[PDB]
Amino acid sequence: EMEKEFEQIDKSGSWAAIYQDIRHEASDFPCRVAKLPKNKNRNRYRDVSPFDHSRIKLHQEDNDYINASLIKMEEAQRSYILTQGPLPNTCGHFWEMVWEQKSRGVVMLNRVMEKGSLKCAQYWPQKEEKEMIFEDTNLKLTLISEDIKSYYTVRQLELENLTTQETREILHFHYTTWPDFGVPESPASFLNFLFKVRESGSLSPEHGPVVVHCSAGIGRSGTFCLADTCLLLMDKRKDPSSVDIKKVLLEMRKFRMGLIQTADQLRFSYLAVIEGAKFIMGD
Ligand SMILES: [Mg+2]
Repeated sequence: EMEKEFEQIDKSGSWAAIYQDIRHEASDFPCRVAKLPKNKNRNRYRDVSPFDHSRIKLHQEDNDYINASLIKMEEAQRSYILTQGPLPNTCGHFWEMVWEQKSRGVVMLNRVMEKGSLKCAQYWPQKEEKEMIFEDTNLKLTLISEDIKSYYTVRQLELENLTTQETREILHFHYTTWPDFGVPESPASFLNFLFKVRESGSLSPEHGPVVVHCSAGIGRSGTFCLADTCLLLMDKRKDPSSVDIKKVLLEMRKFRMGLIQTADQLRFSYLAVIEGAKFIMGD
């Protein structure tokens, strides 16, 4: 069981040590498309790049590049797209990816401004009557409704392909209370948010993969996917304590580098999975 594993690491304060073994053992694959000079302004951070083998391609002839990775968890029957927070010049590419991949939900785990700097472009409309048009990709985005809660906001958006005049409804799930420094003190509001995403149908296989992002698309975003997949595998398996968080995380790191950025985030992920196990074992 991992509940016991948690107490050992915490008793000996050896989280930084666990985290380093994960770093040394993580996969490394080429990211040649990301490092081409023509793509330098499509990357928010120089050291965070999608692997070539799992990167999402835009259906543009000119330049198909977006900093986004497909994470495929075969046993759990879950797929996720992890991406960076859009930049002023990639908002249109972001929504084009959502359209092309048939995603139903976008999960945002950061605020537009944190620590006094901009972490993400404001890529969705703030008022019903002021829609946004992305001229480069021929997409129109309208805010339909907005439900603000204490720890998160859910928005219904309408995405219209101006070329085909088709429209889809997209749900935007915005976790607004992640602290500027460190990790939340309790996983309760995080787990509540995760179960609301689940309940919406956005993670379900009838739809394209959910789009998940924070600023770099690896830290908070990694925590979200790791917790979801681990909890799903506990539902599925004959022996729920056969789920090894560390193994699951290394499998996900084959698809995008750097998932889980700090030892603090690793500890938090254990905590969320352990607490979430209470509700998945029928309570
Ligand atoms: Mg108003």
